[PDB]
Amino acid sequence: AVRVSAPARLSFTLISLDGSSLRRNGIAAMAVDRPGLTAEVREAADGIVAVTGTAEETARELAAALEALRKLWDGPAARVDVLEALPQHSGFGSKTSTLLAVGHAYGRLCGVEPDLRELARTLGRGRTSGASTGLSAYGGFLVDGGHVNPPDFAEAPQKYLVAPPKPVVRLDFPDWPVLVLLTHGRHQEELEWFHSVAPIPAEESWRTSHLVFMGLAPAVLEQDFDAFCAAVNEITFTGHFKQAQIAFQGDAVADVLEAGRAAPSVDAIALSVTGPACFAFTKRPEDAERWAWELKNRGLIRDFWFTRANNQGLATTVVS
Amino acid sequence: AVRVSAPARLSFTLISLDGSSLRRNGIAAMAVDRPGLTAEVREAADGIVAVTGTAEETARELAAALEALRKLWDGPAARVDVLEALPQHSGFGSKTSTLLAVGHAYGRLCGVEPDLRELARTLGRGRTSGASTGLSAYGGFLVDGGHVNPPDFAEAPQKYLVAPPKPVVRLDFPDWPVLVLLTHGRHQEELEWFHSVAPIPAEESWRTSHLVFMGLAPAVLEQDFDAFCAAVNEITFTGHFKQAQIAFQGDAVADVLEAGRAAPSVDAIALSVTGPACFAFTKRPEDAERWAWELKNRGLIRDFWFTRANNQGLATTVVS
Ligand SMILES: O=P(O)(O)OC[C@H]1O[C@H](OP(=O)(O)OP(=O)(O)O)[C@H](O)[C@@H]1O
Ligand SMILES: O=P(O)(O)OC[C@H]1O[C@H](OP(=O)(O)OP(=O)(O)O)[C@H](O)[C@@H]1O
Ligand SMILES: [Cl-]
Ligand SMILES: [Cl-]
Ligand code: NA
Ligand code: NA
Repeated sequence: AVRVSAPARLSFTLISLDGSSLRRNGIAAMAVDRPGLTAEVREAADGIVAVTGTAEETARELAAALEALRKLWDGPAARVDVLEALPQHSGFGSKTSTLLAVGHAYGRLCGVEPDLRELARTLGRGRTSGASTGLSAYGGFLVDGGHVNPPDFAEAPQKYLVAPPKPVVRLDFPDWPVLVLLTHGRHQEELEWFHSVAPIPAEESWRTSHLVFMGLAPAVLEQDFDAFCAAVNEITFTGHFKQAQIAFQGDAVADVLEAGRAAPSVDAIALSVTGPACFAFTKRPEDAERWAWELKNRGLIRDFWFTRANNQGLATTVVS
Repeated sequence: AVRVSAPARLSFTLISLDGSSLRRNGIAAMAVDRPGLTAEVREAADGIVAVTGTAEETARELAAALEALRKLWDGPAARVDVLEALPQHSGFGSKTSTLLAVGHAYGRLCGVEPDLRELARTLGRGRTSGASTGLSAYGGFLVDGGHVNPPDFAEAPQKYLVAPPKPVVRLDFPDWPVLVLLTHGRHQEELEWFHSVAPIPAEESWRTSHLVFMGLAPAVLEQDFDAFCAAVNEITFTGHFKQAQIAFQGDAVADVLEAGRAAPSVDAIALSVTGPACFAFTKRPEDAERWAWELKNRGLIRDFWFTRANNQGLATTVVS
């Protein structure tokens, strides 16, 4: 049995979504320990693939992947037990991350030492984002540079959409705690919404790159907490595309974001994609704990925990 | 004797120079083999420091640095022979690069294995740019994230100005040739000019970050030659601050840039800082050679050569 552990992906924002930029997409993101993945891959005695833990959507994709990889690497039929599943469609990058974790695990069970980028590609993942792919096996803080726009992009709708973008920035995240918040956000509809908001104005695409590459990244690099928070907040309460994500989601997340900005125990707060997960940074975590406990009791958030960044990516060890 | 070789620094552009951005400065740059530095540091028998090769400006700073480092590391008086000096104030980053090269060399002569960032700082270098500091001992292609703007930046003139910025992006440069061009550019006056052009509009600061981080860098990362050139050109013929550098310099460089854009054997061209050095990229270097030879004969450029990127930084070896 191979026992794989992997961090969740928290996303800051999408970058280039205008009708005239050289490239499209591009994502700033970081990895954290909780919520985490823990799965155990081993030989199925009867010779039939199996998947335990996790919801039906990923459960089938897990099986399809393991069926695929079986004949790819000529390995055995494998049972995987997801002991700790990453919350699905909650803004944690669960599908990409689990698939790569289990995939890498099934590889180690065989002989192979797979490349996660080509594995992601094999399994149909990372056709918009390199975030979760990058964050497996590097962890930390990264920004991928998206995809090159073809000559006939002046028209767009290619923003909606194989080749998973490599990280153009990749840094260790400082030893700062991260407060995770489960809001009452929900998870067609958005396909329609996406076309109503995008393509965004060029100025904003540019500005987002500015806040990501000349705000977030240098501050992470230099371990400047104040500078880091100033950039996280400016993205959250000001990022054109982020605002659209927030506004669409509604009061359920907006109230929590606003409360964090108000709260003096919270130095910055963010939404991860659209999914209910928000996250926050604080130099007074003891005060923040009490604030989030207060929020959870009142029923404005479902849950909260502190975690820390993962600067490794996934990790495997052989057990029995 | 320690024999040190170091690459030149070619600069693409300065990034954030507006009155309201989170950070200021920020520089995209690459390292090349020619023009290069080659120096040899050894013990001065008579016990008096000495500097041969190079112009009077760096010659004294070389000595001051070696005097400084002598009592810092309690080492011997050292003679340095600059066998191949980097052209001074020509847009090659000669001062920073030589100082760090010779400094690192004098260190190896002693016992120490110096950090180039703290060495740069010790020698008063890299108070605007991390370009040449970064490019010593990493080489390749990098972008530094500048400096954090203080609360009282709304007013500016802090854009003119110790802590040398670390590289937020650092990548191997692909195996593409680089055509270097010595134009008839010249090298107070610009101190005045700088205040007339800066601070630049915010939109442009943002846009420059966009072309650097979502243009240059991903293309370098993915080794996409067409994408790379599209971004280099957009910076050169469109970069607000770059245009100001070009326009100020005048016909001497402008004519060469325009000729490269016209020339079908040149896929992209750039100015390095303001200094006479321009550089260009081509997928038909054989045709480009003939174009530059033609230019040099007519007297529109002083000289030209092809070189390639350095992906190491400086290098030392012990000789006698
Ligand atoms: O390949 P990744 O970097 O993970 O991201 C790809 C997509 O998945 C994300 O959803 P979410 O964060 O909810 O993850 P999940 O849908 O897989 O649960 C988000 O909607 C991205 O567009
Ligand atoms: O510390 P660096 O990254 O080298 O760059 C610092 C400064 O030096 C450069 O001049 P130039 O490229 O002409 O080099 P030189 O003046 O040292 O010759 C340029 O004017 C930069 O503002
Ligand atoms: Cl804690
Ligand atoms: Cl060549
Ligand atoms: Na707050
Ligand atoms: Na051309």
